Amino acid sequence: AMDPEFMKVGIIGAMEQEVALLRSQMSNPTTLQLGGCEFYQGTLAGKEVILTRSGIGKVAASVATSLLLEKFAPDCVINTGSAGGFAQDLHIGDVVIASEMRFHDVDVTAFGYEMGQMAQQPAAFPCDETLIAVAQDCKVGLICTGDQFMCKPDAIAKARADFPQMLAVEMEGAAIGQVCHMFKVPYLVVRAMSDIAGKEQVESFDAFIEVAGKHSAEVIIKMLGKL
Amino acid sequence: GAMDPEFMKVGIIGAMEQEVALLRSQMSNPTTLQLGGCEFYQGTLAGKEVILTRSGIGKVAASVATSLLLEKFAPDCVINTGSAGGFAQDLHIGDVVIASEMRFHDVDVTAFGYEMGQMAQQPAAFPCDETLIAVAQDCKVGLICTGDQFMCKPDAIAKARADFPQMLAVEMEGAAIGQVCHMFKVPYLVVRAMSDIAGKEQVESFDAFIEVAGKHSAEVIIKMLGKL
Ligand SMILES: Nc1ncnc2[nH]cnc12
Ligand SMILES: Nc1ncnc2[nH]cnc12
Repeated sequence: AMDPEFMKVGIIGAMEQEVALLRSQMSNPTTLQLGGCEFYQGTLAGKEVILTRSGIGKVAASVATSLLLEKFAPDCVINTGSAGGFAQDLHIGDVVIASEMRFHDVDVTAFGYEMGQMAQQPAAFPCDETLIAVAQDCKVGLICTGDQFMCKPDAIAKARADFPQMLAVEMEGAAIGQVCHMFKVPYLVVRAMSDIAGKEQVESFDAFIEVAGKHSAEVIIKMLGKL
Repeated sequence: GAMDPEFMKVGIIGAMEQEVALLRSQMSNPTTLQLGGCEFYQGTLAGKEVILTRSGIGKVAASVATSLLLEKFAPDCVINTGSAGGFAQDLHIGDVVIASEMRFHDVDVTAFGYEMGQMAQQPAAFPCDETLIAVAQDCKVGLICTGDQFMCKPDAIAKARADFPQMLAVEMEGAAIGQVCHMFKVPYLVVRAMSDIAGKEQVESFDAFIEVAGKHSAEVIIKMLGKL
């Protein structure tokens, strides 16, 4: 047709809680174990998908995404899961759609790069604008990524001062974005909040990870019907 | 030695041109593969079958490069070469450090009871292969830490020193390479040479001595290849 179509869809979640619902909706998925990650291929809500369980953190997400792209060559990558909320009117359970991802813990500013900009990379990784529109159809703005669980006052304050427009944080989104940039593949990050900055985040996370992961995944399921 | 395991196909990774140029020039008619924003050079080097890898800078690029290296070329080990910043007392520009183990200095999930530097679902440290370490020694030994920051401000250096009193040097890819090798279960080693020293005009130092650092590290690797 002449429609913006993504025929093979990659989906990636860090933890079992972020991928279990998706996997359970798949028609007789095939499972591959590779590089410490898991890949499940099959059909889901009508679409051809590769669902990936990456593990937590930038390194794990990067090997997951790079294996996904090299071995399966999807047409786009959608990352789903939970995040920590920073924007004022954000609550537990709220969804944020990323317009772009940045790293909040990257600092090579001694060499002229922007805060959060890794050498040889762009400062930010914009999400595909079609994927954003589809997600909206089913808050939009900046999410930042770092290899730390944000819950101490000073760390939260530094991150707010560095990125005043940051809406939420997590531990994989910008890595996935970077790898997709390195491979030139469209992507999107969708997160639901499992905790809010300054508000008992450890206990919150443990209590809300399951339902936040489901909530995010349900947006993705809705998306798959319109793609 | 006779009792040591063998490594028939050797993977070598450097972040920057300055860290792989010399090694590449000593390869015999290398094939080149461009993929995922990385480059792979396949051929013979100092008598060994090798895949030399130019990864790009930082944890994410190193991770991509190492994933692809391993899944596409399946080498029997991985050796990381390049520059680092010195922390230990008696390090000077150009000095070589062999990693006995890698840790991340910027990873912090301690709120969940993990050690400082330990990523969730990962060990706290990634020990380098017992055979490779000894081969490098035959050609300081200790902890090198990795983070996605160029380390040169006083507060940053002091904190890293506080979290890791045993850290000899810092750089930006080694423990990522180690984690990926751990995930694939493949032997690895990190060798680095100092391009700058903590607190001493590090931006200028790095700019001036990245090439000599890349060189000294690469020379060790060439010698290692001679003994594998
Ligand atoms: N507070 C937080 N920091 C980092 N990653 C998170 N994922 C969910 N909540 C998070
Ligand atoms: N000071 C430094 N910090 C991080 N990586 C480095 N590589 C070389 N020097 C470095």
